[PDB]
Amino acid sequence: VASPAEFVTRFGGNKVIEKVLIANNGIAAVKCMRSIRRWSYEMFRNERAIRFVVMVTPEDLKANAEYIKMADHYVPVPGGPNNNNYANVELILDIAKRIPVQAVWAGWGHASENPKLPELLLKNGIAFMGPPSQAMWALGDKIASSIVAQTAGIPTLPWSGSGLRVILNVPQELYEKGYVKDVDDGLQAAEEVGYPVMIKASEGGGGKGIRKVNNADDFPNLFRQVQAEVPGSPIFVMRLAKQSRHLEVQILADQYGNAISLFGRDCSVQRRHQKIIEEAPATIATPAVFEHMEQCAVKLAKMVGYVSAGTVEYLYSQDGSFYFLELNPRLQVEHPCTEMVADVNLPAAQLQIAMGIPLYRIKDIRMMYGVSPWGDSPIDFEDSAHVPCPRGHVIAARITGTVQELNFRSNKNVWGYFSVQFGHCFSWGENREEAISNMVVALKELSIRGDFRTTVEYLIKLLETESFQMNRIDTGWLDRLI
Repeated sequence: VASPAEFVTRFGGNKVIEKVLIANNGIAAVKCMRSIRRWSYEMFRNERAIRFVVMVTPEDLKANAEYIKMADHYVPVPGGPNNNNYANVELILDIAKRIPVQAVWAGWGHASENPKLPELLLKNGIAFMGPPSQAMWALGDKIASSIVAQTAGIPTLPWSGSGLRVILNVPQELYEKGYVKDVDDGLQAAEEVGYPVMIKASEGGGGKGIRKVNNADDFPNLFRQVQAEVPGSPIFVMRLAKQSRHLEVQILADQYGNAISLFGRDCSVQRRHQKIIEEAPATIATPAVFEHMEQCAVKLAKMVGYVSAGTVEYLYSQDGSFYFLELNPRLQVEHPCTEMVADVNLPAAQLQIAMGIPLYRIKDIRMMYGVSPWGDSPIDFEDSAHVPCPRGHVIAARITGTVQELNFRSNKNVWGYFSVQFGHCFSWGENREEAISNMVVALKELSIRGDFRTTVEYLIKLLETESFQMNRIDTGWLDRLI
């Protein structure tokens, strides 16, 4: 194809996107540009075919943040906390309208989980490379998403909104039974479910507004803390589960009702609720149980009219039981785990979906389902469920300008980045053992650096432990290892 406009016609889309505004910074802004520009070179032999507009804070400009010079165009925005810049929906819209751009990519963090952003963009004829307003609330809000999950017949752990049920919508009166309007209704909910409990803000993102509660005397101040951490957000109470496996299903949906899973990720290796090690695929679950978890994830996405990328998170037990925990209405930082085993470029798929390209017209998806790479033949994703199989294994490891891309001479199958704080290394292998081995050697090469001496040791130690090698870990594993 000669241009984005020709691509849209040839591949059956309905919206020409030549310019995208990035409502983010750091690795997110860099990853979106790198992934899309690679796809653009493959399609148009011009990596700049889809132009990128970036938002620049005085802080990011003073730091000489790499995403600024990478961008085709940059826009200085007001400094300070993200509510004045990156997370300011009114500012994002104003810039989108002014250039103008044809789509917005929010990534992870900032305004990526604010349902007003796609709402205002749609009103102005601007696409959002993420779910529509409706689907983002009913699946992103924790109380509402658990009610949708229950409506779909997906199991959930005992919580303040247990028993509640009914394209779908959760009415405010039903929703209001699931939440704890005050500390007193909360104390009551905690007593019904039974201690130990979790007080959780439903609008909380990245582990914010969550408190572990062992007894009723501790409850009120812990409730007051959750209110203070995520102000304005409704609050719910849930049973604090036993040590389990934390699993994720990667979802991808177009604008036409087609939604698929891109296998799963195991994110059980956690330290103070922070995801430390991720793996793709999620080998711990029984193939039949994981297939069920995948179908539930697709049903749940289809029910609310979900579009773009999403993550369905589950708590899994050795019993073979699983419980819906939440839906992440955006791309995650650990998404390359999936990209590598599924051979799906996630930001490019988000772009194509926003251009109205059906899933069956995306080369990556066609290949995944074993059909012609350039054909227009519709795919029955339900009938070809056994057809996709992961290509090898990936291990992701959390490590502790603004973005330094870290290249390894020890391995061709390992890559990473360090941000300014934390970063991630990604190791592919033909199988799990082969992927852990490459990670160790890469972390050992990384160990030769000064700043990465102490930090990489505990990771090398955890990766070599018999429990990890034998995949006999759980959510409480790391926290008791120290």
